[PDB]
Amino acid sequence: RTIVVTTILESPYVMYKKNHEQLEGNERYEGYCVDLAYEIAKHVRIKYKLSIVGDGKYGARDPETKIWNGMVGELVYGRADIAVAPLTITLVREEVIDFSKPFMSLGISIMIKKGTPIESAEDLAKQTEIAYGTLASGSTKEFFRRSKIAVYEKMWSYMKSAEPSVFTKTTADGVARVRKSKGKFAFLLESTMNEYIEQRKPCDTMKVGGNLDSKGYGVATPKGSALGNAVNLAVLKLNEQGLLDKLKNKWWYDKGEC
Amino acid sequence: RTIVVTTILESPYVMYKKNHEQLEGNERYEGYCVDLAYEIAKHVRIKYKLSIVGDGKYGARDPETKIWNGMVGELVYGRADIAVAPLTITLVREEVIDFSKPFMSLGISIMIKKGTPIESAEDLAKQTEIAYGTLASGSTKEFFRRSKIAVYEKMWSYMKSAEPSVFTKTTADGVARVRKSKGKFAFLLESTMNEYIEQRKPCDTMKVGGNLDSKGYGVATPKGSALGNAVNLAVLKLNEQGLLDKLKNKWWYDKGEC
Ligand SMILES: N[C@@H](Cn1oc(=O)[nH]c1=O)C(=O)O
Ligand SMILES: N[C@@H](Cn1oc(=O)[nH]c1=O)C(=O)O
Ligand SMILES: [Zn+2]
Ligand SMILES: [Zn+2]
Repeated sequence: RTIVVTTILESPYVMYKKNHEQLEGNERYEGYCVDLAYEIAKHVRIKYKLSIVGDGKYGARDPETKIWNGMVGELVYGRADIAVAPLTITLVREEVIDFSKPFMSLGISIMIKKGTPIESAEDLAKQTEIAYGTLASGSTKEFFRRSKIAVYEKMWSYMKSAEPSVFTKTTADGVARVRKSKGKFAFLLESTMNEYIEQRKPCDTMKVGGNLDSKGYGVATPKGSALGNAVNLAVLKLNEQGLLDKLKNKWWYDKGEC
Repeated sequence: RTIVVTTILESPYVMYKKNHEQLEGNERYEGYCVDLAYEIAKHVRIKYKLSIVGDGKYGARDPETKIWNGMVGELVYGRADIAVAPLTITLVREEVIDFSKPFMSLGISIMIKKGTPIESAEDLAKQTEIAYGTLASGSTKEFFRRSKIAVYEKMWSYMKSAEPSVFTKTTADGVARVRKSKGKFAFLLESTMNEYIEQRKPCDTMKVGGNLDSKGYGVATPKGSALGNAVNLAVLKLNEQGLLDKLKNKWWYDKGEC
């Protein structure tokens, strides 16, 4: 009766509340996806427990082992009933899980330390002074790996062979690396995360240039799950009511710091 | 064996080629959705015939008669197998037809004649000198009708009661009305159409302010159609390959005039 909602600690989607160590269950967490899960469960009429994905990954398939990890794996192997997270709708995932229509639109983007002389991916690719990387095990990395577009192929060739690694285990690690690198590291990550960090102290980063692609996050459910239809209608309803907009403003901009 | 693809004459999605009167079948037409249909049919492996929707409507349900019109109706009553058009994914449509993940992201937007002293929906709502309207029978009208947000309720109250009508039968009619009204008419329409017209002679219109919402166009198929899954994967593939981007540039910007 209580459905398991897998998610991921990623600001400002899911974050520990100030005094989380004193709290239990869903009360431990707050953020955009916490509010979204709440609103969805209200419309779908279900009780639910939030579960931070053990491996802290979004979801990729190991090419030799064929096993899916991350939140995707939790749905594929039946350990979670739904994923409410900034989980990018991609072809390879759509082949193994279902997704609602997007609750958020976004694109890959470039984060720089303010003052870094970079305005575009083309700028990054043609030089080697400033290092650059992506999150490991996610859709941004796969974008570069899979691209057949010259600029992105070049970037991927550089990143894949870079030493030390330019692939971070979390978004937060990549941001920290941008902040501490005195302008010699730039981070490729989704515009949503980039825009959020731009609004937080110490206000030393910025998104530059246009997004590299155009895509969406969806609420995910096991292939053929009978929760799928209701979750999809719920997302559409929440969008048309203006609630998704309200939540984005709430967690990104209303308390912006920059 | 030959599937019927319903669509709509809407620039630059589907347009008559220069010498269409001399041509037959699919060759009569060109545009973004013509190219998209082609690419999709290639991936799904089907032969197809484009069919301009007889009533020239997107799709709404008559509240008394309960009948769906437009492209939606063509799918609901089994007269078309697929819709490849700028057809907005909405809750009420999702209840009766299926949609692919979005092939284009967009939002409601304001078109003005250059120089019109309007920058936002708030600007429109608080005054009566400049008239404003939407397409009849589409998702933009429904947005206003359905909103519970003060500014939009006010706008809807004004539009619903305005005399003469501010509701146009086509996008093209609303644009023409903006162009001929010396700044005394503004048109509410999707950002995609607005951005296209901004790039066409006589370059006398512009999009102003932010979009009012955030949504998408999907390729549509009858509820439970066995074409649905392949069409959805096809759209995702075309997006991830950069083809959708390439087509948007092709039909909007590559030959921009302004
Ligand atoms: N939403 C992404 C995870 N990730 O977040 C970023 O900012 N880049 C990236 O790959 C996914 O679902 O894989
Ligand atoms: N895509 C819209 C049709 N329409 O185009 C606009 O620009 N506004 C509007 O309502 C629909 O599917 O109803
Ligand atoms: Zn803590
Ligand atoms: Zn003609």
